[PDB]
Amino acid sequence: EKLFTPLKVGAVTAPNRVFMAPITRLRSIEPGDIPTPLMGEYYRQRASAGLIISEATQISAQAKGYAGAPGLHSPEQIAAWKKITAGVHAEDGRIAVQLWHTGRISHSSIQPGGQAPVSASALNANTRTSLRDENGNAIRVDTTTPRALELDEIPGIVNDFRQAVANAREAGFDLVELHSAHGYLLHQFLSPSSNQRTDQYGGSVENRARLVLEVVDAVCNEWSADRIGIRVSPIGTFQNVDNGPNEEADALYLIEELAKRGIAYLHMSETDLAGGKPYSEAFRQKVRERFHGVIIGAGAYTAEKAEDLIGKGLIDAVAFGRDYIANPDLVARLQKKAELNPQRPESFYGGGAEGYTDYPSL
Ligand SMILES: Cc1cc2nc3c(=O)[nH]c(=O)nc-3n(C[C@H](O)[C@H](O)[C@H](O)COP(=O)(O)O)c2cc1C
Repeated sequence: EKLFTPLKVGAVTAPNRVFMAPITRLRSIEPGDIPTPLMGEYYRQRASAGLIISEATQISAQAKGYAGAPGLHSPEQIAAWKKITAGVHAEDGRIAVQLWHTGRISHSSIQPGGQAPVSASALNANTRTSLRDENGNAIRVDTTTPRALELDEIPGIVNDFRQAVANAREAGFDLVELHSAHGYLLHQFLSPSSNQRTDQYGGSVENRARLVLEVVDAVCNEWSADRIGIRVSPIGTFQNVDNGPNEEADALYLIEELAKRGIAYLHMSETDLAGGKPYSEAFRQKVRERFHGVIIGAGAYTAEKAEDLIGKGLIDAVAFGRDYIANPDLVARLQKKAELNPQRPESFYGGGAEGYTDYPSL
């Protein structure tokens, strides 16, 4: 077994390879999109993870697409996250913040000024997002058609990622994960399906990857490359965003570019909850010979599959989502081959402590 051995992840050393995937839970305070002490308890319970990766967190108010998702742009958000990371560190854990801009997976009612959300192009996502009703309960609502960003608005988006990384470092996070997956803003630019621009930010793969690489460079300069990870979902379809007709070649272009920056890790979300074709081992080997940081795999993994791929020299760590929702001591359970707590999906999104902090350890 290698799952219970240490791994150097940029500037941090994880004691095991069992990571907590980023999981949106929609329990923040409104107004202000403020993290809470309840969220702090939830993360502290999971501090034995080799690395915790937080729920997706807004870089700015414009970044918001889901009612109840936290931000990392305001003074009050910084102060609340500082308490949360201090609690994880008091339990000897490590925590990364996942930073996003939702782009077109959003609704005008939760944008600044009630305006349409932004994207690469003025194309509706044709999906839903999560709002709150008048009683504070999570509800699903069709996405609003976005406005295409003007060329002169792109530097501001880059700066918003940079600023959020400055804030994250101050807030005590160990690493930052850029959310470049699942059809959110960075992925909206990467994918030809969602990006019909004819300027330097659309068309060729070089142009489609331009924004995400500008963001990577800005955040490495703000902090250090060994503090930066990135999550991609570059093979298959996620939230109606496919990866275009040359997905493998385009993914390998992006990964070779990322490798040049010496970033801490590449986190691959391999399939959504409905599943799909597995990554081929040939593709995994092409990724591995191009990237020389840590590779994290995710998407309906088992411990056995993680061991197999770590033993083949193809990935370094696994991130578990739903098993981490339900098992605060997932590491110990996998080590001991114990049963896993029964999951309660009704309480994944929204609500309070029930189905959040009430799953027991062994
Ligand atoms: C309730 C829920 C919320 C999620 N929120 C995020 C998120 O904030 N960021 C992200 O990149 N992926 C998110 N995901 C995907 C998970 O990180 C993970 O990749 C996925 O759950 C598949 O892995 P699993 O079979 O281990 O659960 C979410 C998944 C679920 C079920």
